[PDB]
Amino acid sequence: KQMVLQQALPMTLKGLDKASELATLTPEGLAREHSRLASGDGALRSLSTALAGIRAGSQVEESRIQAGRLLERSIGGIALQQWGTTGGAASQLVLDASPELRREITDQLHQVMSEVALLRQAVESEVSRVSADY
Amino acid sequence: KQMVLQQALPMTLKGLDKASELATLTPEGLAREHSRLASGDGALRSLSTALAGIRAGSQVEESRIQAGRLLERSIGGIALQQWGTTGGAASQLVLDASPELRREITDQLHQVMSEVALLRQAVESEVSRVSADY
Repeated sequence: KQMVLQQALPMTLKGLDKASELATLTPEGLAREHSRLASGDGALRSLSTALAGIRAGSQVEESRIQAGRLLERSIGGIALQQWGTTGGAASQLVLDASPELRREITDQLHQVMSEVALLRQAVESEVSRVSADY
Repeated sequence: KQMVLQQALPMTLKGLDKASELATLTPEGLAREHSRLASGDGALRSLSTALAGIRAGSQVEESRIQAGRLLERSIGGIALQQWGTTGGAASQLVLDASPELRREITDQLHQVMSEVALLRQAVESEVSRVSADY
C-alpha cells in the first residue's frame, strides 16, 4: 500500500491549493467561518489531508519530515492536524477561544502556509519528475 | 491517514486506464513484453496499484471487496498483486512459464479486466459524487 500512497502525491497539490485562504486568515475571520474552513472542502481539512498525503507518499525524506512537522505543530495548543475536524475540539475551541488565542492561532496558521509554500515547490518538482515519461 | 486514501480515489481511474492493454493481452504478447508490462508505467503495476487505491480509499463497501478479490485472485497460481513487480517471481515465471500457463494467465487477466470495467463504473460515480460541489 506504499506505492499507492506514492501514486497519489499529485492530489496533494490540489489540497495545498484549497488551503490558500489560511495564508491571510484574519483573527475575526477565524471566529466567523471557524466551522466551515474545517471540514468538507474547508481550508483546514484540505491542508492536513494534503500534508498527510505528502508525509505518506513522498519519496523525498525532507518532504516527509516537513509535512510531518507541520501536521503535528500545535495551533493554539492543538495540533494542526486536529483542526480539520467536523465538530471536534477545534470547532468549539474557536467559539470558546478568546481574542488572545485567536490572534495566536491565526499567526501560527500564517507561518504554516509560508513553510507550505516551500514544501510545495519540492513536491511539485517530485510530481513532475515522477511523471515525465508518463 | 484514512481520509487521505479517500481523497486519492480519483487517481485510481487513471491507473485502470493505463491497464487497458491487459484486456486483450495475447499469450505471445505476455511472453514478449512480460517484463515491461509489469513495472514503471506497465499495465500490471498500474492495475494493482489502482485496485489497492480503490480497496483503501473507497467508501462503498462493494467496491472495496471487489478490488480486494481482484488483487488476491491468482494469475497462474500467483496473486494478481504480485504481477506488478520489478523482477520478482512474475518476471521469471513468464520466461520459465510454458504455452500452457501462458494461455492460462492470459485468459485470467482478460476476465479481471471485464470485472474491472464494472468496478470502474462504480468508482467513477463515487468520484463524481464526492466532488460535485468541489
